[PDB]
Amino acid sequence: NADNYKNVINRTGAPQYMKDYDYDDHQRFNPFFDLGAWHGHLLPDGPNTMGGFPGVALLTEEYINFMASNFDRLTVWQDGKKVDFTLEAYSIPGALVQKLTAKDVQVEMTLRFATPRTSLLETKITSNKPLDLVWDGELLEKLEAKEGKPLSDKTIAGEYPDYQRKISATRDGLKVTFGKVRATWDLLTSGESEYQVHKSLPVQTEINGNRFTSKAHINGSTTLYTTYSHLLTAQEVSKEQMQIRDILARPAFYLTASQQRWEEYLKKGLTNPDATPEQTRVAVKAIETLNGNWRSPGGAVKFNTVTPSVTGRWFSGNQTWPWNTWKQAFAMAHFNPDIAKENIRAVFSWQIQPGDSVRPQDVGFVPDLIAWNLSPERGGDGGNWNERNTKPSLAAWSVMEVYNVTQDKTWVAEMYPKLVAYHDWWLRNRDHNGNGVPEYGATRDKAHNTESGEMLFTVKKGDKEETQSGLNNYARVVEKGQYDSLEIPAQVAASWESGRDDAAVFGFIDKEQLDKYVANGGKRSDWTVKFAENRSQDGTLLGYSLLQESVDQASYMYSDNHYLAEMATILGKPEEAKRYRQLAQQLADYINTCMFDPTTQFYYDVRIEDKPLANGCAGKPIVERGKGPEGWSPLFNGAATQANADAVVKVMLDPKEFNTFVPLGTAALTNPAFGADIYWRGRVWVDQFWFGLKGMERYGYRDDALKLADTFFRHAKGLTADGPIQENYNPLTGAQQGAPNFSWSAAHLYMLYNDFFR
Ligand SMILES: OC[C@H]1O[C@@H](O[C@H]2[C@H](O)[C@@H](O)[C@@H](O)O[C@@H]2CO)[C@H](O)[C@@H](O)[C@H]1O
Ligand SMILES: [Ca+2]
Ligand SMILES: [Mg+2]
Ligand SMILES: [Mg+2]
Repeated sequence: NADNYKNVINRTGAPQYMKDYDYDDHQRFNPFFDLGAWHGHLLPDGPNTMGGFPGVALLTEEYINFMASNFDRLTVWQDGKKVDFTLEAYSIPGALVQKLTAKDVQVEMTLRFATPRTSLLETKITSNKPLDLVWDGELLEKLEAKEGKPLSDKTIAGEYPDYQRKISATRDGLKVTFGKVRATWDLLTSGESEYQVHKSLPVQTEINGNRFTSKAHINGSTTLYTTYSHLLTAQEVSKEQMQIRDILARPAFYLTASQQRWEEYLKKGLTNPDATPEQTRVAVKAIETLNGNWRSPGGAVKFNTVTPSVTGRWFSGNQTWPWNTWKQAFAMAHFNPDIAKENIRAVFSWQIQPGDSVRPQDVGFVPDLIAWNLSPERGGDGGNWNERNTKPSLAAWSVMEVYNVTQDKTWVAEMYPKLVAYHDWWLRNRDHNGNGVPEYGATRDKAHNTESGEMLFTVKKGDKEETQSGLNNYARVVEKGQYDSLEIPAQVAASWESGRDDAAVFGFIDKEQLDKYVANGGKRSDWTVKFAENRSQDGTLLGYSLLQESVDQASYMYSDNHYLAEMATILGKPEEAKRYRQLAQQLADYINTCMFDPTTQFYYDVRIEDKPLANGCAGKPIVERGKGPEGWSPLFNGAATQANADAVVKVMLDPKEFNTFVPLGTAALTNPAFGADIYWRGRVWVDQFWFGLKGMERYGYRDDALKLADTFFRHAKGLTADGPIQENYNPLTGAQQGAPNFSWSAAHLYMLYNDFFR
């Protein structure tokens, strides 16, 4: 029953700016989106907005932008007297509801989504008398504010002179048309996009600049239906008309469709009724959040996908990342498997294929960021599309969870080959020393190297920034140490490839931190990163590797290999199954032999040193750069021996290391590069926390995992309030940072509800 969970997130708001941002540039209100639609709605905040759902949020290809404060807001007149209504408004999973109550007239408005482009409003009017209905709307004028305060006096029309918004009428409603705007970071339209309003009765619409007023007379009680459609191309506009007509012909079919779909999400999803009411509401919040970030096919992305946040400054539209998808799809397999499947298809739909025009050397590669608009390199004008790096190998894990739920063999058959191609890419383009253990690295890209193939880097000394190129040059510079710091685009890309941007283990340490490290008796050379080019015997530059093998990716590949073997077995490929099991076993051996340090009782990346060690390992574990969440990856993924897991868990539970106010953060308190304000050098993310708890359970420490989950529930700020889900937490204070409505936080909070709030 969706009605048991009213207002889990605050969805009220009356936007006054196209960009009505919070402190960190995210839209500061939380509109309701469903069915992968490309528009969203808010609840009225009071008398000024009652009668409508203010703040039509448009997803303009890659960004969320508000269109209007009031739009299609109802006012009711009875014999020339304006009805003064009492307002009650709330959200439930799958709907917005607004009730307007007066003596002689009552209105109940229920807003649900009907198609991937269309929301449906039921306006149920009860009256003992005929009434005159007036709907009004006005497009926004002002561009941008922060925390409700204008950032400039720019106007929408001033900033985007080609936008040239215009309202037009039809017999059953109205529409807004939009000119072509290609503002790479702000506002992207085709020139054919429209926002259409159609109703189940004729209305008389007048237009005055960027305002409208529509009228209708009714003889008494009636239920009216209204469709709202954001359509992004001429082809979408044409296709949606038949759906709109069907919706207005049989609105009950669509309302029931949405009611039933949401009853199923909650029935399948809420499988821990012994959780506390507050814990259950957190799960419901997570479900609402995940489904709201789902987007239907659009532009270059021909599948339903899920983005990190529909309200996010840089996460909105249909911008899609691989390891976000793997995590989200894993969680959503347990309540919305149809879309989990789609999301996985969306990512792999842009896997690099043989003969690729841009990077034929990268067959099997999965781009880091795909979106509506292709990059200039692929013939589009998209500024977000990114092929500098991929993300870690969690794909097979998510594919197999969708199979576990659906038991659909056709699914395994379609994904298996894409998973294999991805695996093969790692081993061709990210294994410099040919030992079957991957490195993180960087593709051949304008960001990383010259046209002729020389790696870029910048030397900084005082106020000087000296851009340079060439690996030979880089090696000479670092041996010599004549600089204050270095900026290396390939290093940044390697950290992005791990998903842990600017993490300590990849050589990221601030000047003060490094100075303290050296003062304490460490060497500056302990933090220098080395690189190698990966080149085929025929001269083709494949990319760059960090001369470092990372324990998380080794562990993820280990489990990925075992899932591949499970898929091969299901598909009657016994030899391929054997090969993946054997590859998995070798990775476990390497992880335990090379990446485990018995002295500090933890796992670490290893260097690829000039010569291998006596035990065959590429180099020693990088104990100097401190402990991080990669250290429990061998537990999560099942690579660790029991003895090694025993050791790791002791460190996890040590308040000196990871057992902080909010525990299991992204660097131990003992890590020389730790900061409680640094995203991937101390802050706690829900994915890495849950990976830790699952790792603990896998090796016999479930009871300890339950205690850490309880500590998280008590100390993570905002968890039981009605605010949107964010990205991470301060490990010392529990304070939140990051984009609101963040998908993988929602994913892993949901799985924490499922697995560890018990
Ligand atoms: O561009 C690919 C990288 O994007 C990063 O995500 C955000 C980033 O957090 C934000 O600060 C801003 O720069 O936009 C980016 C998306 O374009 C990822 O964290 C990084 O790993 C890469 O995927
Ligand atoms: Ca290697
Ligand atoms: Mg019970
Ligand atoms: Mg670009």
